[PDB]
Amino acid sequence: KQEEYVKIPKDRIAVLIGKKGQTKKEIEKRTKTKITIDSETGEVWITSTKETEDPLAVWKARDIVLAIGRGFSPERAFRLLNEGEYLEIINLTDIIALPRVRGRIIGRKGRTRQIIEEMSGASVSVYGKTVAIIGNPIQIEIAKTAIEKLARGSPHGSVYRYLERR
Repeated sequence: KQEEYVKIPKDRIAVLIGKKGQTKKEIEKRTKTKITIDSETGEVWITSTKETEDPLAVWKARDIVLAIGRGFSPERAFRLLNEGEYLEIINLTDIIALPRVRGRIIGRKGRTRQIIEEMSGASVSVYGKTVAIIGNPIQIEIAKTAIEKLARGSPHGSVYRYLERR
C-alpha cells in the first residue's frame, strides 16, 4: 500500500484525463497504478495496486502527473518512465518581470528552448510561474544552468558557448 497526493492546475486536468479518460488510463497501464482525479480542485491521488512493481512506479506516475500539470504533453511526460530520468520543477521567481523571463528562456519562436533541449538532452516546459525539466541528473543540471543564465540576462552567445562546452 502507497499513496501520493498532488495538485495540478484546473487548466491541465482535461489533458491529464484526455479523450474519454484515454490518457489517465494510459498512465495507469504503463505504471500499474490507480490515478484518482478531482475535476473541481485539480487534486490527484496516485495509488499502488497489487500489480505495482515497486515504490518507484508510484513516484514515476506522480511525476508524470506533475509534468503534465506543469505544461508537458502526456507523450513528453512519459519520458519519465525511463530509468535514470527525473523531473525538476523550478519556480521562475527564484532564478531571477515574469513574461520577460519566459521570453528569455523560450526565445524568438521558441528557438532558444529548442537549443537548450538539443544541447542538454533534457526536455523543458515553460508554463506559468515555472520551468520544468525532464532528464537524467546531468542533463537536468546543464539545462537548469543555461536557463538560470538566460533568466539573469546572460547574452545568447555566452549561453550557447556554455552549452557547446557541456
